Amino acid sequence: MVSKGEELFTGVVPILVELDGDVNGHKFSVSGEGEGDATYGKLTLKFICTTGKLPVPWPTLVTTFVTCFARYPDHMRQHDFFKSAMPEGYVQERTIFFKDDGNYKTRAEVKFEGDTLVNRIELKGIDFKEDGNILGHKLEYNYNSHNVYIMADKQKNGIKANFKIRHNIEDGSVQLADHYQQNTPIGDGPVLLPDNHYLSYQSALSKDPNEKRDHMVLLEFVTAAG
Repeated sequence: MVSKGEELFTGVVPILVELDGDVNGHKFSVSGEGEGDATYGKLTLKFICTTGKLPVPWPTLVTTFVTCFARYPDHMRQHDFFKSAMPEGYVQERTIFFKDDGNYKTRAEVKFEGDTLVNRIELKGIDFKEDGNILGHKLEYNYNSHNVYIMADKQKNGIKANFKIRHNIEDGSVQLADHYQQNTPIGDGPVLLPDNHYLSYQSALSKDPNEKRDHMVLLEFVTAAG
């Protein structure tokens, strides 16, 4: 049998992303739009900084900017927490520790508003170096592929993960961003709590040649594996 959650993702779904951020008192907002195709694990999104210049590097926001679009193959269908929480949705919380620099704390509500999948995010960053790799914009506009290990958090009726992103610094070095994550349902209904597994990510960053606002184009694929 196919569940309500699963059924919401059988075709291409429009996505809206909204982020309000404050990093060391530098306030900013980002909107994003695009589409998700969970059958392929495919996200196509374009983000605009609506407040002017983004005060942090675009790559540092990629993980923050809808795991319900992951491709869970049929044999893993009983392990897809993210879709099982829909349409009421889930809250994704992270702390992202930038090594030798500050940290982001993020809280995102991921839920349907009609036929649109919304990712609504608040991001708070503190303890950054005003001349470091983040506030000083010293990170390259590129991205690595990663596997992220997902575990059930049965007590919390959700999932957790921790993983490392390694941003490339312009001098050839690496800026580590250590991610700690917890997701919990918004509603009171049943969800699927998964066996341990991983999600395989690839992300490609580009620019729209006709866009004069500060922006990022993201093509990302997310696939579950045992």
